[PDB]
Amino acid sequence: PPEPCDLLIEAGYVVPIEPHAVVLEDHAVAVSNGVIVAVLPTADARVRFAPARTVSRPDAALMPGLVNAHTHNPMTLLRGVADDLPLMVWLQQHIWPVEAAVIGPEFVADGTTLAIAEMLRGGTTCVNENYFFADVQAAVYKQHGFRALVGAVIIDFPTAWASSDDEYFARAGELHDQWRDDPLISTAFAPHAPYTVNDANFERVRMLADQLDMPVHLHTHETAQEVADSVAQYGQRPLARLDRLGLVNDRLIAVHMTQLTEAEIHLCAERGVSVVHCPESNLKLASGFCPACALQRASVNLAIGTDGCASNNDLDMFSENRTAAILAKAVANDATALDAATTLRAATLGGARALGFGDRIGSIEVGKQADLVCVDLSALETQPLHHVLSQLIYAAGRHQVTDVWIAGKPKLVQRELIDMDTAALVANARQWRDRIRTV
Amino acid sequence: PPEPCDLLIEAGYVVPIEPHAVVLEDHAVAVSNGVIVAVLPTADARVRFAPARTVSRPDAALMPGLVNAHTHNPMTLLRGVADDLPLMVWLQQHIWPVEAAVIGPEFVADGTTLAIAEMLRGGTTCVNENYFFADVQAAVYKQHGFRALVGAVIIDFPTAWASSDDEYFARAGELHDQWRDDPLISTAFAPHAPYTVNDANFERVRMLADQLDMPVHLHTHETAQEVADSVAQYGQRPLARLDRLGLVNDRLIAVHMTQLTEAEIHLCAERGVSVVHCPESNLKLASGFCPACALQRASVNLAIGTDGCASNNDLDMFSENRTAAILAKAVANDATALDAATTLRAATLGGARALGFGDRIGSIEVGKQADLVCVDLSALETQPLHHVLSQLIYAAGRHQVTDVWIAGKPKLVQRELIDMDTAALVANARQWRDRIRTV
Ligand SMILES: [Mg+2]
Ligand SMILES: [Mg+2]
Ligand SMILES: [Zn+2]
Ligand SMILES: [Zn+2]
Ligand SMILES: [Zn+2]
Ligand SMILES: [Zn+2]
Ligand SMILES: [Zn+2]
Ligand SMILES: [Zn+2]
Repeated sequence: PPEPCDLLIEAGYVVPIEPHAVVLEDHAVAVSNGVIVAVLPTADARVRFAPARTVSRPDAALMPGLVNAHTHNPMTLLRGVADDLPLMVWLQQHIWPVEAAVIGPEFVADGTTLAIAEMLRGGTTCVNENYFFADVQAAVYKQHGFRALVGAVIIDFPTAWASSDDEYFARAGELHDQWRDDPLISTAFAPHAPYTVNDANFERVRMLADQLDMPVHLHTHETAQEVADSVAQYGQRPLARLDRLGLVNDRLIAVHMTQLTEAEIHLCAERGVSVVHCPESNLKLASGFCPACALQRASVNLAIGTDGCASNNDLDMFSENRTAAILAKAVANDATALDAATTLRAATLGGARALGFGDRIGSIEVGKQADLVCVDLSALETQPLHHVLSQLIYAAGRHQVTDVWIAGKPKLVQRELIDMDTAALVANARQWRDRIRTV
Repeated sequence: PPEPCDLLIEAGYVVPIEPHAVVLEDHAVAVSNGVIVAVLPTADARVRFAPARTVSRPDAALMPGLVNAHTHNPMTLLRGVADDLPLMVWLQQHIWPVEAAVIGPEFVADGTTLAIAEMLRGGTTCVNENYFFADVQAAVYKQHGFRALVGAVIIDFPTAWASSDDEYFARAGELHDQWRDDPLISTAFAPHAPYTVNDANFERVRMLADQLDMPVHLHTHETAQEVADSVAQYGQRPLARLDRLGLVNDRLIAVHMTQLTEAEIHLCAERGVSVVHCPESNLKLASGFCPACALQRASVNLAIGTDGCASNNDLDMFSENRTAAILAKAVANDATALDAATTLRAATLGGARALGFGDRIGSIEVGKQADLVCVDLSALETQPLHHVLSQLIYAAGRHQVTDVWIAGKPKLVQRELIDMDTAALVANARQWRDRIRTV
């Protein structure tokens, strides 16, 4: 007599991530109470289980949700607002003045919600969020059942979010207390950048991150000019200064990291630092060339993120992964750099580990949360199918995602979003388009 | 009383390419006998015309078909066959031996046909094809109503296509004679590479290309090792040798061009040479960094191509354009390089001009052929819509293409392919997958 479980998903291919470079043909995944309870051949699964419901996708690959390890998601409302302009013109004359005019709880809620639809439609199931009004974001992600590490911004300058150091840290503390032990939402400190966060604020982040047990999410070594300005002001590269401040350790999520030495690579490896690679943003802003292959081979935990929609301009992790994989080869002058399996690992388990969720998501293993994605591979764009891992990285587009679950709850069903209305989303986006136009 | 025309396409946005950087809101395009006969505000068009049929796409951008200016389209059957391997292992141990085993008219016809479906579904309407069995390819493109400049391969080594110099040139001559004055298919010489084509064969291409009035389609300066091997063998960089052979002129389509000097840039500008940029292939093979911004600002006609599906691994020109645009900024250390309008220009009119079709395709102007694409912009992935050109380059995915016409004939209608059956295409691709597996 079969054993009950809540859901059985049968697929043409299961890609567990752990073990590495393995593809399980004709396998199924059983789920109960949001948790993965079995991964096994589909014939073996049909004898073993009496699922309350079964989902069969014989043409699809089933893999863990992609983990977008660096977002500013309300900026979906600023999609393409200021393209093809140098960084300081982009920021000073476009991004900051628009943000100043529009940032508040409504803007953050609507932009985050728009991002959640875009992320689900493209098979992303978790984010490492970095934006003002983190309180609203956490609530929005939680309401939609979407997984997130939500950062509390710390910066030396006043904004609508907080006008003083004490206020930024009071908000951070409130965010952490509200979300302690939540299964979907965790919290992090997000000091903005080495050039916008003073030594005293960095010291306070170090102390509170240890006290409250939170990661530290930091834009680091993103540009040549950042490194040079740091030498002028502090006599030291930023990583050297952060090291002396006590911020280079197994809590640090270092984003961008385009300007780097070997010492620094092994520094990151020894201390347990994660690097988030955002290649499309880096290329588009002319920030430089993160040595992703060097970091990966030095055993630095590597994740992949998109950054925001004013410098990408999409949240497409399938694209981001492909860009990471092909750029890594050219930068390293080495065609074996960041192979398909390794890149897919970074996009799932690498991101999971960077956000401190490594034990709960990122691979299809018994006991982990059922954050899962079906990618249709029967589309002619992904045929013939010589190698499934190759196909997911170098040929599949994000529109081939057909089904998405987060903690076993259906979020996208045959390309349809559950409890979201795309028409209302689009109408809301047009309002914001008009408001920004007046600024 | 209204004036008759065959077809009126009404769209939310018309992007004519000529004039540059212009977007016509709420405009229509009238077409008769496959030719564009008017471009004008939709209200003005409804009073003027009595179309036999009208297509209304109020949420869409209408633009010229994308021109993929470098393909090896039968290699769609080799999609992902050998990823993450260095160039000489890729070629010698995988690509050449598989091609040797499978190349023939059936393989070329099936692979080309597969590519035509993928290209149409992604809004590509013209190719610059470079493969064995060009006779079969020309016939296949013509049968599907798909525009192509089809190259006759010239190479010093025997293959199933031709076993001697005389045979390669006899085939080339036959191809040209069969397709003279065809409105859809034109022909070019395709000497393979400087290192596979001897001086005598290059001389023969120069003479026949002038005599028969054909372009010359040549992989040029693709790799460091190509340039160095040339210095060893000929005492000269390859462009210097081709210059002395008389091949650097207004017939040359130079593909890849990753290894380049300034002299060479101005050389190309002075002589009317077109460069085809294939960024994704270049990055994936670690070939290097074509100075696309440098070439464009030096007035070198620049086009964009995908190369083949064993080194991309898709035929996605929306992606290729985005990669070209963002890579150009990082390579040039200049965020204003290859802006959205300029990149879109390269993808349409630049390709048109590279293939010698500049007077017939590449912009929405009266008198040109009605090769047109509707891109749905109402998808949330492309909202809010702050700038249409930005959106087409940095956010739109190829699955947002909804309708495609070539010479005014519908090829893709609401994502449905006309006179193609995707299921048969997929079944055929699986056969080839099995055959290759045995090699
Ligand atoms: Mg992107
Ligand atoms: Mg591609
Ligand atoms: Zn805590
Ligand atoms: Zn950024
Ligand atoms: Zn950022
Ligand atoms: Zn002729
Ligand atoms: Zn190639
Ligand atoms: Zn090629």
